[PDB]
Amino acid sequence: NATNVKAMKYLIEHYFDNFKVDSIEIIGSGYDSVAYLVNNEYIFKTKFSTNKKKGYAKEKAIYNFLNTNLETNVKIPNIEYSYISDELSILGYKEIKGTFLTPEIYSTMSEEEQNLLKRDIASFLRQMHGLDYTDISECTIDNKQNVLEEYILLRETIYNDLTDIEKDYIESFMERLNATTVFEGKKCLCHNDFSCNHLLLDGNNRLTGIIDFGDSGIIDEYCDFIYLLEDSEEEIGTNFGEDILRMYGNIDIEKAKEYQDIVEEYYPIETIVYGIKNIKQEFIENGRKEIYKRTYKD
Ligand SMILES: Nc1nc2c(ncn2[C@@H]2O[C@H](COP(=O)(O)OP(=O)(O)NP(=O)(O)O)[C@@H](O)[C@H]2O)c(=O)[nH]1
Ligand SMILES: [Cl-]
Ligand SMILES: [Mg+2]
Ligand SMILES: [Mg+2]
Repeated sequence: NATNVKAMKYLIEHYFDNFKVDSIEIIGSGYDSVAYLVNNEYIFKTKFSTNKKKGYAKEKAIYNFLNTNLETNVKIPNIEYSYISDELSILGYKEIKGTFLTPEIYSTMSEEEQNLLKRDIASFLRQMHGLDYTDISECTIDNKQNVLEEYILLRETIYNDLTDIEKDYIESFMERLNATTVFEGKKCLCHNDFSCNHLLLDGNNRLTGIIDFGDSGIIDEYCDFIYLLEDSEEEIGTNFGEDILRMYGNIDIEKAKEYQDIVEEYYPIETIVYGIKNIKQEFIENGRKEIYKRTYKD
C-alpha cells in the first residue's frame, strides 16, 4: 500500500508547485483510476494512460460548465488543480463532506425523511436536465450509435469465436435495440452515472452533494434514472426510482423502465467490449460467463 501513495504524493507536489502533502490515503478505485484523500481536505482523482485519451479533460470541462450555470444548494466538485497529459491526468478539488447514501441508511429513515430525499433528488435532476447546454455541446453522447460501433468492433475481432449461446444473446439484444423507441426522446445534460454511491447526505439525511460527473454528457433524459430504477443490493430499489420519476414529472415512466432494462441487458456485452478495447482478457471472460448466468437464470 505504502508505495502508491508515495508516488502519487511525489506527482502532486511535482505538478502543483506550492502544494504540500501532509497526509494522503487511497479513498477509492476504479479499474483504471485511483482517488486519494489528501490533507483530510482534498480529493485527487488520478489516471494513467487509458483507452479514453481526453477523459479527465471532459470531466473538468463539465465541472467548469456546471459551476458557472447551476443554481442549487447541492454541492459538486469544484476543480482547483488540474494536470492533463496523454499519459497522466490529475484532478483535485475540496472534498465534499457527508455520508454516502446506502440501502441500509435509507431503511432507517422515516417515511417523511425518505420523501424529502426523493424530492431533493428530483429537484436536482430537474435543474440539471433543464440547463441550456449550448456551451457544453461538444459533450454529446449517442448511446445507440455507440452500441452499433461496439458491435462492429466485436464482429471485427472475437465474434466468430464466441459460442452459439453467446452469439444468440448478442443478436437478440441487437434485435431489441433495433425495435425500441427509447432513444428517440428528449436529450439533455445528464450526470449519466447517477447511483447512490455518488450521492452524499448531510446530518439530517438530506441531499448535500453529488460527485463523479465523469461520464456526463448530452444524452437521453432516461439515463439519469437507470440506477434509481435498479433492483440490486447496491441500489435502493424500483419503488424509489418510480417515486422520484413521479416527483420529477413530465416523463414516461414505462419508457424509463424500458431504457433501464435495455441498458441492463447490454451490460455483459459492454463488459466484453471493455476487455477487447483495453486488452484485458479477464473482462472478456467475465462478460461471456455473465451471458450464461443470465441465460440459465430463466
Ligand atoms: N466524501 C467524499 N468522497 C468523495 C468525493 N469525491 C470522491 N470521493 C470518494 O472517492 C471515490 C472515487 O471518486 P469517483 O469520482 O467516483 O471516481 P471513480 O468512479 O473511482 N473514477 P472514474 O470517475 O475516473 O471512473 C468515491 O466513491 C468516494 O469514495 C467527495 O467530494 N467527497
Ligand atoms: Cl474469454
Ligand atoms: Mg465513481
Ligand atoms: Mg466516474
